Amino acid sequence: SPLEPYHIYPEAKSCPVAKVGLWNGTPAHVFSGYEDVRTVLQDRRFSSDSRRPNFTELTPTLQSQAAAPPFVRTDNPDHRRLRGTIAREFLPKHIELLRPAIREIVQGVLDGLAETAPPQDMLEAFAVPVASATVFRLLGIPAEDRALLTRCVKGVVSAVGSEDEGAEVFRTLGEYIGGLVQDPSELPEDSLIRRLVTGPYQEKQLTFHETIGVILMLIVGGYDTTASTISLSLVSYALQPEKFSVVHEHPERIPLLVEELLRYHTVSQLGLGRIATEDVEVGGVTVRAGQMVVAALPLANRDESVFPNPDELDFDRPSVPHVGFGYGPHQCVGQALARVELQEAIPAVIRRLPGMRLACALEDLPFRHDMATYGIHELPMTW
Ligand code: HEM
Ligand SMILES: CN1C(=O)[C@](O)(Cc2ccccc2)N(C)C(=O)[C@@H]1Cc1c[nH]c2cccc([N+](=O)[O-])c12
Repeated sequence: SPLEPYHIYPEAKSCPVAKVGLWNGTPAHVFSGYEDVRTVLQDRRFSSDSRRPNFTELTPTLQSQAAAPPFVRTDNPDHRRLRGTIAREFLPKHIELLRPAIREIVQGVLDGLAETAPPQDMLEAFAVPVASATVFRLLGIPAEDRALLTRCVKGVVSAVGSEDEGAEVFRTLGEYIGGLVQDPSELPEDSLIRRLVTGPYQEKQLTFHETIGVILMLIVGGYDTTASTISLSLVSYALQPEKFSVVHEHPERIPLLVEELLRYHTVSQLGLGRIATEDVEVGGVTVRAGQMVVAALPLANRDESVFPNPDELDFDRPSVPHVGFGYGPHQCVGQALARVELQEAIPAVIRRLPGMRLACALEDLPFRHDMATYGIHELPMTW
């Protein structure tokens, strides 16, 4: 069943706190309860510092960066400092100002397809163009460089690439970003990368390589999950288009509809790894100092004690906040941007192409079982 997340940590079907083996055999406790997952993610005893002995990334590719990771794998003081360099960019009030530009990106992509015959791969023809243009323009990345970055991101997010293969993709990506930090003069004045490089970095608030790290995370984080969420949401539309009547009849409920999609399609499918810094009791288990845990976001998001009939996509749910963007100090810095993109893209394409249906059988879609984040590798649609 590809629209349910239960195949990832099958041990969790039996225990809300399940002992499992990670990619390299390292033991971990997987927490699948909503309240437990929030507890873990907000507790200072569960570290994100990949420099700690035994810290295990959930893929080998990411393991390659554990000795010098970007800020997602730090605790304070570095975490606060490094996130602080770009935090202001991502405040909802600032991101809201980009809504008109985002709406025009969406419109332009749809206009581009207006005379194109189906079937179309809506990942490559819609979701990726929207999401990648949105972030790459925010960042200031030259149009000519975007294909390379796209290839690098795929490598970074692979759950099948080896640790050595991962090290190589990160080198390529890091060398590219480094060139921009050294010489940002061709980048637009109104760009996040130029502001970072001529602001905090010029003011010596973080190093050259830390600057690379911050930019790297925004490229890796900045469109792939958004594009995948758009795509999965279009699978949901194709299967049950009547549920999306909200888009037409009650447009004020679109933000809520987007939240339910983020709950249902928790694309951070492996959950979030943490390491205990001391012995900690949570959810009736004692996690020992130096041992790994996983906060299983997709499962927390289908905890029936919080979300009744959790396997149903239901846009009339009582509103409870999901944990699709994580929780606590690392909670997705990009979440406001993702939300604006989803709110603008999904309704627009449904309005333009309300007859959208899968062009192939659901079982023939290539789901992203081989990536750190879920979605589909291609989404053939007809109308
Ligand atoms: C639907 C879209 C997205 C999902 C589901 C998503 C999910 C996540 C999650 C679960 C985390 C927390 C990781 C942890 O605690 O270890 C995170 C962190 C992050 N997200 Fe996102 N994200 C999305 C969109 C974006 C976008 C659009 C950007 C940037 C433009 C971005 C940038 C980041 C960054 C930099 C972090 C690191 C934050 C930190 O460690 O303090 N994300 N995201
Ligand atoms: C790949 N990825 C993910 O897609 C993500 O699902 C979402 C995300 C993306 C970017 C930033 C934050 C969150 N989550 C939850 C992740 O933890 C890792 C990030 C990561 C983890 N360890 C890393 C080491 C080096 C570089 C990166 N990187 O982001 O470039 C990482």
